[PDB]
Amino acid sequence: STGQHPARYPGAAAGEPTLDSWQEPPHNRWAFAHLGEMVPSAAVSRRPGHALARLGAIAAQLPDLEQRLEQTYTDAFLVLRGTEVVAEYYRAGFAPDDRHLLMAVSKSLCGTVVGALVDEGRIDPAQPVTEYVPELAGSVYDGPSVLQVLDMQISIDYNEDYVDPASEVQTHDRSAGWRTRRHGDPADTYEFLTTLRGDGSTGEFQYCSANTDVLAWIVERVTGLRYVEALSTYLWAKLDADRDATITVDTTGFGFAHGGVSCTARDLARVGRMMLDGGVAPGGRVVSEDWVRRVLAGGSHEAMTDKGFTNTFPDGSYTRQWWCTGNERGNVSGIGIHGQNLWLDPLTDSVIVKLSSWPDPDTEHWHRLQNGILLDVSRALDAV
Amino acid sequence: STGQHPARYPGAAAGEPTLDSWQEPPHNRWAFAHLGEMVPSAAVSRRPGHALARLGAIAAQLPDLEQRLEQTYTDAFLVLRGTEVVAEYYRAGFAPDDRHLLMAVSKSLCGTVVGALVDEGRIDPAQPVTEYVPELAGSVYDGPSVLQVLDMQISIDYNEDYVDPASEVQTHDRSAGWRTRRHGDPADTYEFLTTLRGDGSTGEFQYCSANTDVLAWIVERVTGLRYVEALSTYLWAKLDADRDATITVDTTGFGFAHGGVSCTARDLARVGRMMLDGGVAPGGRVVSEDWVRRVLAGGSHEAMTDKGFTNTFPDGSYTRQWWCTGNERGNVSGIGIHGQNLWLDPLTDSVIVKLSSWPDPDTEHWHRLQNGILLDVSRALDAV
Ligand SMILES: NCCCCCC(=O)NCCCCCC(=O)O
Ligand SMILES: NCCCCCC(=O)NCCCCCC(=O)O
Repeated sequence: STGQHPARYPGAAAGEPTLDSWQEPPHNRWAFAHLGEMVPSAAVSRRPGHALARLGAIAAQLPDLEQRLEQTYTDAFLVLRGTEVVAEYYRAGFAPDDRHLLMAVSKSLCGTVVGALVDEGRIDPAQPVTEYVPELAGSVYDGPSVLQVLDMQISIDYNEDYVDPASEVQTHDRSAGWRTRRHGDPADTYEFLTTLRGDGSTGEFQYCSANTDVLAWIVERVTGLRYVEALSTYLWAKLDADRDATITVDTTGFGFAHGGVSCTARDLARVGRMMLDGGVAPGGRVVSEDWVRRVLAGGSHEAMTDKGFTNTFPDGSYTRQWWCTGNERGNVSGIGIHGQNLWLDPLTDSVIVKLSSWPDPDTEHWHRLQNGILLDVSRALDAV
Repeated sequence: STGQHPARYPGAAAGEPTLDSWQEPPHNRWAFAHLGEMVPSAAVSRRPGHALARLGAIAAQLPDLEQRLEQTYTDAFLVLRGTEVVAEYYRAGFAPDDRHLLMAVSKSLCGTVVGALVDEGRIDPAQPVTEYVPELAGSVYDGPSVLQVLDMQISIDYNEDYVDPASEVQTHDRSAGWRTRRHGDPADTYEFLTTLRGDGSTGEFQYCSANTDVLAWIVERVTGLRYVEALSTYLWAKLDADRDATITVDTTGFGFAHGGVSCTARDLARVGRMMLDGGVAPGGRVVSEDWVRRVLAGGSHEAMTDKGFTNTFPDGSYTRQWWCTGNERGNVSGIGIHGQNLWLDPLTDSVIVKLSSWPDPDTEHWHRLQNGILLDVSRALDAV
């Protein structure tokens, strides 16, 4: 068993409603107001064709920028310098206020929610995961600290290969509803997480999407809130965002914390703005000054043995669900597959959002092109 | 085979993407911007507990109105007199701008889209269904006219019982994704519709949710648009609505035309306002003056043999996806199970929206209470 989880609505039994019960009372009062949480749904537009390019301020220094964005399958691109939007691009068919899947940029949002609860003293990163989720006893998460989950420094038998049909990634997807279930698959994300094992070693970076969903589970046990609601209460509702974000949910209503958030480019930039403002957003403080400082400082370099990342960023590292380049600019970024970045450039007090749809999830080729763009744009923002 | 359907996105193969392919190219460019269409998803609120009652203008004549609304499981209630909102109620936990499932009030919206295409001369109600959907040859829809579909005057072997697990209603739900699929179930709504049979007789009213989805299929074949888009282009985008509506979609992306729309109470009222304005909305004419006049006029009374409806409304009838009371006020209404009404009161130039969640889909008890409220409120709007 996976223990207590936040009810889908006040008074709801465990796991209720399901696809087969949502039309029945008492579930239907909630379900009729939230049907998209149960059944795939399309927007019927209240508004009655070509790319929008407003690169302007940086166009002079990067003349071929629009072409470079096209070549990296860019859907939305936005540069926020200070509080000002100084450059924007949206592909044909994607409106400025359309939402876009963040993939693992979602992880950086989850880490922020954890940080908020650390600031409140409700989570101690030094404590073992099992202090908050006892039901993870007997799994690979039995022993490691919350900080080791945050920093992805737990050795886990989990093949994070996004194209291999046999990988734990796909089983993770099937358990959560991103792919069609197979017979024998775990019923939900919580159950899947408890099946994970490892050799017990810690301290070396291993990127594993399961870690973030464990963080979200901790958030739920500490707050009593559905992760969906915690993500709003501790982060999204303080941003003065233009639109709600969305997050996919599994059959229990658990948000897909490691990859399932969608939002507008402009609103995602507000998360970066909060980070460069020492953790404060328009609606109040989100995380502590110290938390932000530790993110910008980076993780242990020696833990970072991912040759892929360090080939580009030799002094790079990872901490608290952020990638840290360790480059001369101190760039830090949320990253999601197929070309999602929430990229911070503290030197120029700027945030770069790039949301894309590369044909491939993760190759050296696409990252070389993408990082070239983000670095060039960052440098174009320097005083001259 | 069910023939040509509108692609989910430009250039998409038939049936693409599926839950298992949406992360792959070329699907992922579309899917990353529309993930809610593929995977159940929750809103993450951008906004940081008790019922809102603003009945006022009619409160004096109906002192116990709020209690009566509570007793009928009212979630949202709104009265539009002319262009003015003169009364509103929202239960605790439901915000004024929250969306609510319409159930079969959705049918009246679909009929409106059909009406728009009739006004354009792209649909002739006198023509057989098979003029537009040849693939329905061999089914119960082989022979009947489009108007007979619109008026629900086709005898069909289809048990429209919402609680019986053996009914065609539930098979319809399973085919479309409202309930969990069983082995052997049709793959999508189109396939399900082609399995329907009847004795061949027409002319008598038989309420059948399949009829509306056949209408939506016709809309798609005539326009080349996904029903989701047609519902926007021909109706929703002309309303000057506050919010998008939503509609659930099946695995091909086909909107659940007969019951799956959700919208705000205020925006639903704009549909009623359009009907009482002779078919014109802020964004342009939606349907012809003649179409609206025929809706208000009613269908054939002799076709209406539903003892349930006629017990309350002896001179009642049904036409073009609207229920016509035939009462002394000429009231007409969209109706959906569990207490949804888009109720028109032409005498007072008023629209009443009531969106509810009765524990039961359809009983004499709930309809007696609900109709009592709608009639009392209508009469309270009369000059005195
Ligand atoms: N389970 C569905 C996919 C989950 C999202 C995975 C994701 O977005 N991963 C990002 C990996 C970034 C790697 C960056 C690098 O190595 O340089
Ligand atoms: N397939 C899922 C449910 C489809 C919605 C059915 C629905 O809303 N039906 C309305 C029936 C109204 C009957 C009114 C009366 O008889 O007075």
